[PDB]
Amino acid sequence: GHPFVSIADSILDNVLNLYQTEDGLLTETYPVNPDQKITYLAGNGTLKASFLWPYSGMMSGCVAMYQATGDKKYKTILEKRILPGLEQYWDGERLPACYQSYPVKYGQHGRYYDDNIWIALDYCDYYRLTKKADYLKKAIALYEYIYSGWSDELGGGIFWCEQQKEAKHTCSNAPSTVLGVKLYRLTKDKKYLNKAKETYAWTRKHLCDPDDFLYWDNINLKGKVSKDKYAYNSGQMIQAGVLLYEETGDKDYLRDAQKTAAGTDAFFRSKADKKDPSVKVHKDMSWFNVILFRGFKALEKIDHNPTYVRAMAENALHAWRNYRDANGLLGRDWSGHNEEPYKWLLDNACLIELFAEIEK
Repeated sequence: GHPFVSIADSILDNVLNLYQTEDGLLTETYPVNPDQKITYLAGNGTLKASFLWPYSGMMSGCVAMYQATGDKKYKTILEKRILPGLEQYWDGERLPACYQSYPVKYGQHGRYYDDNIWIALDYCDYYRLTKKADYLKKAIALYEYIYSGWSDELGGGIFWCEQQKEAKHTCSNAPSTVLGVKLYRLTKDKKYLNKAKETYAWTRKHLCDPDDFLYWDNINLKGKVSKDKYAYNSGQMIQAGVLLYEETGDKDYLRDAQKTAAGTDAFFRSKADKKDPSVKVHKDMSWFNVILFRGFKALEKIDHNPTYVRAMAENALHAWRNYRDANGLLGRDWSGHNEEPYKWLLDNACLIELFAEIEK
């Protein structure tokens, strides 16, 4: 069943009301910070919209809600509001064409290979739900751009930022593997399955820590590995492993997924909760946890181990009941320890997908 769809529905309507701009976009935060700083870009005046990354969480949420409920309300929100808003980021001037990080009416802005993977993944899922030709075409066109980010440097792998090609990242290779499997299922073209297998093998060899089965962040062109461990990176390799096991029957992919998942739960579900210090909470930001939930939920369907999905769903519901602000919005920390007066769009948009995905 879908016990928390009412919560996900409430967040969607509240975010749309509070964050909407007159030109059909969404602000970076609520309330707006006049001195807004953006710390997540590679390496001007006032901001008038959000960047692509937080905006994209609205598409994952709306698609998840349409999948969970079948309610045309969510199809209408995507067709009339979210997808026309997303088009304001489409840069067809620099090639291959893709969605750039900030609206095109504000000039040229950085283009990220990974931003385009998350959108291509939602286009795959939304095409499966509607059969509208345009969505499959967008997903195939986006894949071509994503793979224009691949090179033989370091034996393979995809870059992160098209304008600053300095390293090959787990965040640009692990969801790329998931994307390949999804495109193989929709088109039956073996080229997608072969590239998914090759991208997975490259990432496992160079970016998986052999001591704990957790994924490192990236490897630069000089061969230096950045060993920072984030929940979404291990989470996408769990989902990639499960999907590749479903496609090949090769148990090594399942075994990888189970080892990374056990190591992930032990390492990330380690932060003391504010209200009840005896409860362990996922330490990473809200959106990284929602991406990890895709991997845990995928594995649970195979092995029926509910440990990881139950514990994270409990963490999110606890935060929902206790740490919302006056505007009914949440910050990035589900342990409730960090006060954020200006609530990031993504910290709330990601909850629409999460509460739509909890099945209990």
